[PDB]
Amino acid sequence: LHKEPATLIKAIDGDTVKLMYKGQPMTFRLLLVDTPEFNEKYGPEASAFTKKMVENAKKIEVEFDKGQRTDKYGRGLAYEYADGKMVNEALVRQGLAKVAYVYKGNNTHEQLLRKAEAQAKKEKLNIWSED
Repeated sequence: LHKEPATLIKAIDGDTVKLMYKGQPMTFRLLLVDTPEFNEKYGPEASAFTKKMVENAKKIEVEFDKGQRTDKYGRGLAYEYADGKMVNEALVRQGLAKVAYVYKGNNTHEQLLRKAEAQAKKEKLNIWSED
């Protein structure tokens, strides 16, 4: 896999963001993560997390996996990096998202995400606070 340049157009919510990619404005859906919707418990937190992380990042990068690059809605499917830090992993580590089911072979960072998740769960962070 390889990281590619992208530019923030607009933060959306926990697992989606509007970015410019190769000159085209696109909606990207974060691979392997499921964040609560905005008007759902932990949704405002998840949205504020990604917003802050991406809005203050000098360099935004997109890394497509080995599987399907776009879903049925035309959204780009990738691992998003803000100044070298993976947004997907950062969310799961904070207990603001759970690892999602693999979508069409995009599973390269599945173990890494599961490890970020396990630690969040062990620390009873946010979504895991009722375990």
